[PDB]
Amino acid sequence: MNKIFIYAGVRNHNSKTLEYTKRLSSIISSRNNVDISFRTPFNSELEISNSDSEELFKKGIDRQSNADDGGVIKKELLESDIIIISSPVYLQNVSVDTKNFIERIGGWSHLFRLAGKFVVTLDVAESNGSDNVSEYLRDIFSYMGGQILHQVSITNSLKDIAEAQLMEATYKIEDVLEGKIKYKTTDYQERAYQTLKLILENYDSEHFEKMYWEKKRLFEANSLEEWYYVEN
Amino acid sequence: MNKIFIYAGVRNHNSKTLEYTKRLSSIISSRNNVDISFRTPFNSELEISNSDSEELFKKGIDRQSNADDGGVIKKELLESDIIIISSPVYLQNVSVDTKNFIERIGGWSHLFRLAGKFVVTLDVAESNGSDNVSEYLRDIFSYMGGQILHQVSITNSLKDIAEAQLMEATYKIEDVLEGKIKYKTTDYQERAYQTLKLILENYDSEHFEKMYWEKKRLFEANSLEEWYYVEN
Repeated sequence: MNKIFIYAGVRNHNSKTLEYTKRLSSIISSRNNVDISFRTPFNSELEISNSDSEELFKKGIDRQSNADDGGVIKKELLESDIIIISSPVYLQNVSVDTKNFIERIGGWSHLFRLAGKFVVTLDVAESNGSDNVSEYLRDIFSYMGGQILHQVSITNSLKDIAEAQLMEATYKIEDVLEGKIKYKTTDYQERAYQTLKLILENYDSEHFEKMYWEKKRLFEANSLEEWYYVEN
Repeated sequence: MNKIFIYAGVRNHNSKTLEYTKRLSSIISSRNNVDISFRTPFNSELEISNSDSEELFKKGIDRQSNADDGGVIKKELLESDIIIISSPVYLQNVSVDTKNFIERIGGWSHLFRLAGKFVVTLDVAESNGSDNVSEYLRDIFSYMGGQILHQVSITNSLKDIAEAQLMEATYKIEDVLEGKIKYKTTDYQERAYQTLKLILENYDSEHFEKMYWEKKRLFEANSLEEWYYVEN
């Protein structure tokens, strides 16, 4: 059955971002039959990332996931068809917890584990101020392989269109639930794929990322999109 | 005597960012007689910011600093002459702890409490990619009133210039220690000051920020720089 994973990087219990994220979830579940896993720092524990690049990419070792909810969160992410990530926009950047969520899955940076998944982002600002949060979330999740289905940026100054914005996001999601949209890569993703291929190909046979690419047959494919449909 | 506050948003003890920040501190101390306070997530406790904008800005309510090291950090920042902020560049953004440090002093967003202080930023990327971390740190600390004295962005490439970069930062810092450089505002800061004045002007007579501006005489000044020199 259609599975949606939602993570809201919120720490303020009176969070407006949380309110809008719950509203979006409610709209989706009321109109469609789907399995939603809604996670936040209030119902999940993700210790602050303390990984080392060397061990992480070279050996693929995660010293924290088996200590908190990192393991279950990663599992739900991979099992999901649609991923919704929401973050407050405080001081023109993502929240501490949103950055932590991203760092905790940083070990997947060069593995395209989100390929085939549709990502919807929601960022909420209480004073606007021209930020590039939506662009940042787009870059991170697309580089990880996800297709950026839709992005919603809400502002308190334009809170009157928030409802319309959430309904629009729901419409985009329904297209996926109804099978009207299929996973397609962007040029940004294909270039990242070709770039990583050349680099990893030269790595040692014992390198974790290289072994992963060989096991998943990422080297043989002609493109990331082809790889997804031909072998995945 | 002269005081320097340093905060490195690092979670891994083998952090290259920590190594370079310690190196910069060592260089300065080996050439100058100053009081340096070096803080990190290892020796300082800063719970993830959970503030609510309404309560924070309208009533000045902060339910965290008097629970951890936030209070002492704020005190040291205000008594310091120079502030050094360092952050690893992971996933093209500041670290979780650097964003947290920034959010924990977010209550000062519209108060220019860093006016008169000189800020040096250090960001370190273990990969040679693209990011706007230095620009982000510049904007945040400048808006808070600090003068961006110098910025160092270290990147792991074929040409190692890290040492030269840190020495260059040391020379800038020494010019302040010797009193050769005095606090001067930028157009960006003066524009922010005039913009805020008009906004807070219409706020409620009991609004925490409006009252700060009234009691501090920020309203009866012609510019932020004038305010600093006439009052402070």
